[PDB]
Amino acid sequence: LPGFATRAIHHGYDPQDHGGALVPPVYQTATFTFPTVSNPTLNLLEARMASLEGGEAGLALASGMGAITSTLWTLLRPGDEVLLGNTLYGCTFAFLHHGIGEFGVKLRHVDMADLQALEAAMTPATRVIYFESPANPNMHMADIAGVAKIARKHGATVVVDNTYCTPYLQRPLELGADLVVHSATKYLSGHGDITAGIVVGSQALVDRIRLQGLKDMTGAVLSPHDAALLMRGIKTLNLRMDRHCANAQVLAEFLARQPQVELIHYPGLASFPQYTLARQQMSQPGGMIAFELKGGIGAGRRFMNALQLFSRAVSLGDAESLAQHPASMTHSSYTPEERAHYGISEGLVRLSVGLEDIDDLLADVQQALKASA
Amino acid sequence: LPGFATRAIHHGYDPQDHGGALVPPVYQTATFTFPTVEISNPTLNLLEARMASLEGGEAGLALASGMGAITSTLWTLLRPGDEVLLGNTLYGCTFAFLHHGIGEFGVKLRHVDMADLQALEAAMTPATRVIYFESPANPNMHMADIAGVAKIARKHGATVVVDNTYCTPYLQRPLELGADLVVHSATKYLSGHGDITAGIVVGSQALVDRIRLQGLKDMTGAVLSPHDAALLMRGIKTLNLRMDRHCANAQVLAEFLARQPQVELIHYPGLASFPQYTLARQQMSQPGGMIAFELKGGIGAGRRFMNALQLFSRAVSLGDAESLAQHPASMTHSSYTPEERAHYGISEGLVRLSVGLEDIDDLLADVQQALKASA
Amino acid sequence: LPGFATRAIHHGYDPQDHGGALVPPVYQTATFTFSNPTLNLLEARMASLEGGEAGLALASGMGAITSTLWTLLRPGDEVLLGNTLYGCTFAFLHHGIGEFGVKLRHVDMADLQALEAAMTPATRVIYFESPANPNMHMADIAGVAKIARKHGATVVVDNTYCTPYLQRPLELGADLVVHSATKYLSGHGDITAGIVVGSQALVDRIRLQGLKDMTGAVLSPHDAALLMRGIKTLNLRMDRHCANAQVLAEFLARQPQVELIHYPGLASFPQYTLARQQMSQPGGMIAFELKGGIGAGRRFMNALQLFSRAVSLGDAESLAQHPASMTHSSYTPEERAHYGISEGLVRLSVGLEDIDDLLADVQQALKASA
Amino acid sequence: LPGFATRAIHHGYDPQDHGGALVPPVYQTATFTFSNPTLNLLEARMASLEGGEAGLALASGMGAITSTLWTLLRPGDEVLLGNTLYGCTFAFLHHGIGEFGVKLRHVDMADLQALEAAMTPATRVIYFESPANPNMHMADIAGVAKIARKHGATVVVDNTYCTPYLQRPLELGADLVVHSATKYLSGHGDITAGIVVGSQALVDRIRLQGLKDMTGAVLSPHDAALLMRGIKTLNLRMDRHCANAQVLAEFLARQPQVELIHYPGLASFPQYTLARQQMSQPGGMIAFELKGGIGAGRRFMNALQLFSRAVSLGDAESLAQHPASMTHSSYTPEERAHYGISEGLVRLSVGLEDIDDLLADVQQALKASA
Repeated sequence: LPGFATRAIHHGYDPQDHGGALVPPVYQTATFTFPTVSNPTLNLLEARMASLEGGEAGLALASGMGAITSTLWTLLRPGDEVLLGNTLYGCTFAFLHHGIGEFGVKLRHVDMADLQALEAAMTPATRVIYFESPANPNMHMADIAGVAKIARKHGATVVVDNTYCTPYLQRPLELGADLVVHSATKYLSGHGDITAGIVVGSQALVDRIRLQGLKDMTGAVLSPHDAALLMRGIKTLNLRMDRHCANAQVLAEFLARQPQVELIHYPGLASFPQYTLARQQMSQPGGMIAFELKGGIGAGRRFMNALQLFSRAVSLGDAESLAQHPASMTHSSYTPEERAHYGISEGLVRLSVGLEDIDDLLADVQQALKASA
Repeated sequence: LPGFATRAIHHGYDPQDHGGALVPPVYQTATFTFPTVEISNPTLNLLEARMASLEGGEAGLALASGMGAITSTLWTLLRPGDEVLLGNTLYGCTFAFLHHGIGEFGVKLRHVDMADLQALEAAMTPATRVIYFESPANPNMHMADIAGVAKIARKHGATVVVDNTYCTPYLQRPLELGADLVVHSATKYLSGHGDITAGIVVGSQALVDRIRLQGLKDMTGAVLSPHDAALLMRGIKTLNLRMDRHCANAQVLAEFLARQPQVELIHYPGLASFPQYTLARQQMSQPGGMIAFELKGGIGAGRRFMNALQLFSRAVSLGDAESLAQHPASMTHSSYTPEERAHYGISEGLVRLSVGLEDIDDLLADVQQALKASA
Repeated sequence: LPGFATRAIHHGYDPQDHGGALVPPVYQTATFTFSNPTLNLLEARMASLEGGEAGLALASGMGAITSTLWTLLRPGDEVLLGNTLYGCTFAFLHHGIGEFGVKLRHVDMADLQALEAAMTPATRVIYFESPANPNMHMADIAGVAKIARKHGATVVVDNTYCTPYLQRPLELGADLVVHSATKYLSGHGDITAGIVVGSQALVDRIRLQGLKDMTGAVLSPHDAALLMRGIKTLNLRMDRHCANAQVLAEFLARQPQVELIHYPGLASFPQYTLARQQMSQPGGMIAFELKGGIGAGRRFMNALQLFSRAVSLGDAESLAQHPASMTHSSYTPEERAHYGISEGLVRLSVGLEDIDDLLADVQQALKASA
Repeated sequence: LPGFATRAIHHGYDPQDHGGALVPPVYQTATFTFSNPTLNLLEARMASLEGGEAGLALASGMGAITSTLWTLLRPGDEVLLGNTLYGCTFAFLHHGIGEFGVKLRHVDMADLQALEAAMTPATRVIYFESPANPNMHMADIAGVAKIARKHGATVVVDNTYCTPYLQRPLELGADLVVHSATKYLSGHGDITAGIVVGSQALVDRIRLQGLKDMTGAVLSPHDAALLMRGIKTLNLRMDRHCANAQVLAEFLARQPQVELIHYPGLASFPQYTLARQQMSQPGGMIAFELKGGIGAGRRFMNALQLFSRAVSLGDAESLAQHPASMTHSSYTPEERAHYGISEGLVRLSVGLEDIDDLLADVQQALKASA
């Protein structure tokens, strides 16, 4: 089998099939005609992501939320139950609790790392088990293989949001997951210029999602133009993730030596709670770092406002380094003790480590750390 | 208030606000940063404001597709126990969404003739939350009395949603007739060049805000690409000129078909024989570019007609510069059987034409030639 | 033979040969393995519209002009030009190729006697625009062509003002036609592009020499696709530009503040007859002169609220310029007239917006001036 | 000063100035009302990477080269050229500007004594590539710059092969640098573009003369945006290109079918020392000569399954070419020799694919070349 990098560049395409074009032409057309009485650009992206993820088929959508909703609207119906990881991406949480959850679908959050508890929460109604790994809060890891075994016993469908790792660092399908969902807007695109989502899994499941969730319940159609840009980004996925991870590791070790830092959440540190599990499922620790300042919410606010290279934003996986402090940002409306509920610390700061020179990033952080004193 | 053409070209944008750029720059960025610890795309926002102006509404919302607009709207407005009244015939995928989608999540569905104001009111219940229909409706251009149902909906407290794809704001403005919301498959006439897929919702700020923050944000994620939104605005700049041409060509072709021996019946709002001729002229400033007619030869003449076309393309879509034609019996519903189609109001010889922008003489010759071949 | 509108939409493309795609896929690729189909389609379609054998697509109007002349001329060669030319074209001939041993001479392309007297054995090319930027000055294309053949010179006409929809120089004897597709062809002011249409022999030479080696004015497939998109409504847009322009022109002709009007659609137009012989419609460009001179023109411009103050034309948006206070803010009354640039000359690129809105803007500005 | 990668991603742009947009909006507009921002950002960024004062963006590498030379030269002037040049550049000089009174002379830019001896009061420009396509022949940039400075000649270096990440001629004395951004800068083979970087004085002249009036090789803003996108991973891509090429070069050097191999990264490379003095890494291009001559080459090329048979380089996909049976197929064996092109010469633009896959393809094709 050709290597990952080779497939990310060539899988599913032969220039001789399109007039010798080295780069596939963009099928920016809404409709196709018939000689007598699917979009190729999108089909290539899908086959390529399926190949990288180690799955039978792929589906491309307008956004990560488009992929999540199309998938869940397809697999769930009133009466069905869905077990969820204890923490989820903001909009995913809203979708479940304020969306499909208000339509007769039962929801329940369980620690996906606690196989005992998971086995206990299972019921004959449990139709889907959905979670992210690592999870948005403090990189909580889930035992994918362990969860898949239980799910396989009860006949439940396992859906894993693999946004953070990408197929390059983790492949849940190879660990038992039935479906993998991605916000391709992040690492896959890698350049923060498109919004897109991806679904990969068995031909049977993906066909259903395509013809039901996407076609009829969301209409989250991805533009061929953006699909092309996404494939452009995927061509450097391995190289970009290597740098993201190498930069993050150095930055994490630097932060671990800071007096002002109380706690550090990074899979690459030996003191990481689930260090062993992470290494079992991930080939590299990732480009995301979560940490807490001893000064609480005030220290985080000052740290954030002093950053000059890092950007204050909510996304991740871009060439540019990004930082966010939920306490004084996304969750600024949530009162102190109230904020703690969602697991958000008052001094919790999350960094999406970019591709810029590491010493420049270390210098920005060092400089900002001084301003949060 | 400036004229329609003027607003379709200028509304919401002043070059002086973006370094003098005559054409607004495309914000192809997924994220925006903040200067301090304490989010909408300018390209989509312009598109939305412009469509709101054209439709005469308070606010607009842009989505990845027409279905994205329809699903985001309905997922927002409906919850189990709610009832939605539907026009008797709907777009294939919309019907599917309703009966195999949201309808399977506890929402009650009921089809009613939206042209029959008495029947519609008779179907109103305290659970009725939404009234949804297309006008004209896909099958045979059946019209709905928009102002009429709007009055009823107002007396019973239901939200009126009209799919205005076929007419576009240039030919019909439901919001001005009393509708609360209008949805569009911008993929059709608005884009006008068949190169993008997009949807639009226009209505009150209250309703659109909810759809944006609920349906779109959490339930569909049908986000429109800034690149496509820019192309959509490019297409809208010639909307009046294109619709004028689509209609002029369609009227000519319609009057032609009405004189052909192979044609059994014709459904075109512009012909005096159209059953709802009077209602149509009251809601539409022009008869449209869509023609539906039936061949006497049945499903055989249809297939023959379709295969003989040289200029018109055999495809399932409409509103493109290129003329398109389709025969449901031998295309979209071919799988089904005569009875099946009969039930859905689809005759064996029903052919639908989306009259394009090419030379009418070339169009007439293509249809003439294909009609002869339908023998 | 399909009509113009039909060809502008279908010529050279059949979905069957591209997986059924109604709209041709965009070949955004720098190279191929073992000519770009998107550019070829655009070229083939433009050739059909202009009625020529071959077409060539370039990065800009200037790319088309330079690539053409760089190919056809060499030191010692002589080129005859119309008395007036687009600013950058003038700069190119006099400050560019004219500085590499190529001889230049301007002649009134409407005065056949003068053109024949200006012809020499060294005359290799005859280049001009028609109508000509200044005040719509027309050139007798068929007439200049007859002289060119007799002498064996190549006739190149810049046809961006009319577009193949209103005028086709090739059918009047021209050998090559050049366009700033940036204008009316695109029609939406979002791309910069150039087009050359002519015989296969001439175009092949320009492609392989001027473009490939001397300018590198390569058009992006993305922009070529947008250009074809614009071309699909060319007939409709030009119809409206002309209809709007005629109304505005007749209006200006009744206003006291206006001393003179330059519009082919008015019977008073000096070359009315010739114009109607080469152009199917009078066009969407209007040039007129205010009585108040540069001061009035300046007041007129600053008062405009719908028309935009910019230098370009052929856009959906109406545009206006006053050379004396804009492109020629420099100079003085002398040099101005030295180039036929009246102190009160205002040029309008009449857009597609509602004629009532356009009239209101012009009326208000007209009052504002004076 | 921030590092190269940091500048490749951030230089010249601050989100705050554009509504907080992380990625700068694309100014896809032909005109402005009362200098394209997208093009300006690309230019300022390229200038920073190359360590120059200003940059200019054009439609293609040839647009950059022609705009540059058309501006700096005039009849009577002389230009000294490296011995071997890119195909189209050679054609531009000999069949283009060289036919307009400009004197041309080829000199080995590695031989400083010959260079000095070739200097004349008429020498206005010294143009060359380094490495030079053929066999990666290097030029002593600082050496030639010192000479040009003494005589007052402008030094222009085509730096596309190395990119600013591996070599910065400006820092070595060159006055101007040109790039076919279509290659490594873009890195994904989907756009055609050129870049010129140098002093504000030289770049201003090239923009207002060469480009504006003599070539019109304008770059599409959409393409400039894609180019900036590619530049954000330049360092990462070049590191991989170089790593893969080194391994492939060392492999090829040990193969029986290989008679001569040209890769700057091999200790035995003739100008190994000079190369390392100017380039931070040996590059992703490899040229080698097969023993079986033209027949072996054609055999080798047809057997390739991963490498694509094409004429270009700097793409994520590996590309290979055999001049004798491809671009130079029409010449005679002697004519090719005259240009330093062996009948068995094969050039490889090593891509980003997995090295083990690249090795297997080359190995397998090597056996078939027999």
